Amino acid sequence: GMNIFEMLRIDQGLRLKIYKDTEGYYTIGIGHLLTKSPSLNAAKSELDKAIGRNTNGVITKDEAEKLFNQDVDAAVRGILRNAKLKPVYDSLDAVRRAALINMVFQMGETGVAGFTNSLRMLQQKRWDEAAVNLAKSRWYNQTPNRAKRVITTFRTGTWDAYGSLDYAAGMASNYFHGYLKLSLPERKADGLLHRMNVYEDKYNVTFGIKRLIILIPDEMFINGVIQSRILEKATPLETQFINRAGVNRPFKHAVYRLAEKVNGKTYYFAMEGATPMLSFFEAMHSNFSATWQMKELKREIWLKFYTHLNELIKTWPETRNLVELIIYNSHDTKGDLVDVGEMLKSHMELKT
Amino acid sequence: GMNIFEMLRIDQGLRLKIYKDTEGYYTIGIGHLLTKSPSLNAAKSELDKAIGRNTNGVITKDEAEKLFNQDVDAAVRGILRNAKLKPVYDSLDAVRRAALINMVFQMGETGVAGFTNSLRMLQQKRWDEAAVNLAKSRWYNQTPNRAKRVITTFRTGTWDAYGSLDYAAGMASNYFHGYLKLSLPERKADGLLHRMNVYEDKYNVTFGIKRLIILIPDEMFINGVIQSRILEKATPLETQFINRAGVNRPFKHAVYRLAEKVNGKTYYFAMEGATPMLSFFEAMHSNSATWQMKELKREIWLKFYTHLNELIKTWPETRNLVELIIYNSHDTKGDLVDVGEMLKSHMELKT
Ligand SMILES: Nc1nc2c(ncn2[C@@H]2O[C@@H]3COP(=O)(O)O[C@@H]4[C@H](O)[C@@H](COP(=O)(O)O[C@H]3[C@H]2O)O[C@H]4n2cnc3c(N)ncnc32)c(=O)[nH]1
Repeated sequence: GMNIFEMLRIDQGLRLKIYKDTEGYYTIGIGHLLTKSPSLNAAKSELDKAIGRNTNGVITKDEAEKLFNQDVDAAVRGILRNAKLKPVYDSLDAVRRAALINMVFQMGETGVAGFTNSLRMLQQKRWDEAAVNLAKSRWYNQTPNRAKRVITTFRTGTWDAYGSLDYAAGMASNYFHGYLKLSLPERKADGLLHRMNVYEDKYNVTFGIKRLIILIPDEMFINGVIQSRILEKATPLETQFINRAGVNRPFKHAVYRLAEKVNGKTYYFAMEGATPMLSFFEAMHSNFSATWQMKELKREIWLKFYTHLNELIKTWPETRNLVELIIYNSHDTKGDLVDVGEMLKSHMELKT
Repeated sequence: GMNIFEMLRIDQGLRLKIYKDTEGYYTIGIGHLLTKSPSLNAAKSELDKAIGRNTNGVITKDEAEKLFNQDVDAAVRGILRNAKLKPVYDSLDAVRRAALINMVFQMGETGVAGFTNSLRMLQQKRWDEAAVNLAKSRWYNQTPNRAKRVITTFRTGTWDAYGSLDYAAGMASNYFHGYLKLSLPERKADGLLHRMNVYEDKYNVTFGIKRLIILIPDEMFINGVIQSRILEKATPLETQFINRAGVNRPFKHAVYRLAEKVNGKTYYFAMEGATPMLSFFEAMHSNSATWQMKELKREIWLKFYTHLNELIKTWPETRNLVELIIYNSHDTKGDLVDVGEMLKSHMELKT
């Protein structure tokens, strides 16, 4: 997944070979200082003594990880001893503490202690106020890319600002950029709401909610189709064509309708299963044999996919009010398969 | 992102709460025996001694990974002290060493030493012979799934048996299972080759390559289109409809043709860019282009091509249906590369 190592590999960068930092000092891995000597062989001697073998200037990714956590433990020790930094650290969460270790590695302890007013707002949990003040910082001007991510990590307490670099978040990002953000927002005279308005006027029907509903069950659909006792498949929305990767690509959204009246109305729904999860389920079934180890990993990817997808949809105004994510267990507590048509009927009743 | 910890998390399993093994002994993490005492609080105190805090039976993934690396360090010390295992371990690279340590975690140090013939070919770096020899063992019979992944690690020296849940290899897996293998092979009387044969007969044209060409540039298409001075867009292939997660999904392929004849013939090509890389590039540009991210871009870009190419060749339904073209968007001079000249050169070679 995502942790402090992957975060600082983004902001600082990883080097499996010896390099020089901004002050010309020999360094390796993620900002692990070897020596202040201009001698390259003296830097190799310290590198060999730190790992236990004559690496001759090249180390493994695992060895670079075992150097980095030592520097994290050593940086925490100094943070706890520094009187200007320990009260902010003690009241911060681990994700925000990891963000607090981030600027420590970049500018040092004295530089982080310079932001006396921003640390005091983080200590008081005023996440929005210290986000605005770090934007005005000189550290923001020198590194505009890195300042935003540490700010958002302090403001949200999540790994959102570091994009999609693991398997789960990347499935949501490709889902988002390649389909949701691409085809649903109104662009030119076309878009999701436009297609639904043309659909409602053509068939004289009413959509229960004017959003694309995405089903994210923990298990793929039985027989690969949406199984329901009161929901039937209807004519899809008119296909919209969008140039994508050299193809005038057709994008189609399926439409289903309740076979039973709710409040005297037949409700339609533009909806679909979360097909990335289906492609993930299919890929996993071909490589692994459904052990308890895989079920935990599948559910872990399953949850992270929804959380990152829901975060991407909310942060972008073009898609904030266009998608409805429904994540659920395919079986109820009694063990029976959940009827998505019943879920939609109940949702329509709970507001009308 | 795959390593020995994530490998044993696949094969053996990670439990963050104190549990009891097959012999009724309290265990934590990935098979870390805590104590043989029936006292649960004795297991909690022993776990507190190993972690360094009042866990009371529950630990985090980082603590369990740190505890697992200690168990690996102890297993390596035992392997180096074993005269039967030390020579092969010294000769093996880091990845193949993890496959050896995987077996020690499963059957113990004395069990791995019995593979005398098997350890010899590994020491002499005969990977294919060692992979065949290991498949004959009883260890392959009791636990076949775990053995095949360890044997492939000995055979290839990579993490290809386990790394399907990494970003690049995972996006290639979704790209392969959810699109390439889904819609290109021939189902009933439909598929890519059928659409291309219908296309050649309707328009009386000839495809230069009887495959779907997937362009993998290191940079997004300019204005989202394929730029070329000798390629031009033609009528696309007829759209194929496949039911997919409740949607009658359309699968359409664009067709391009060479603007100039190659020995009197105009050659057509079904081709498109790699949509997982386009989304990845779009996401990288939103979250700027420092050297840290430029190396990470090329890293995922390279790993996506290699794992997608492996999946295409592994399955016979797709082995001769896809043509992957990975290339730098600019030459050394800095000029933009015309993808059509690459295809014209491909055509001029055997025609
Ligand atoms: N109802 C509806 N949903 C659509 C349509 N097009 C896409 N979706 C969704 O967007 C996701 C991203 O697809 P992508 O084109 O950006 O790359 C995909 C994906 O990486 C991989 C597996 O697809 P899937 O798991 O179903 O995720 C896709 C889907 O959920 O293969 C790529 N892929 C799938 N189809 C194509 C295609 N025609 N051309 C190129 N790449 C494809 C839609 O039209 N309707």
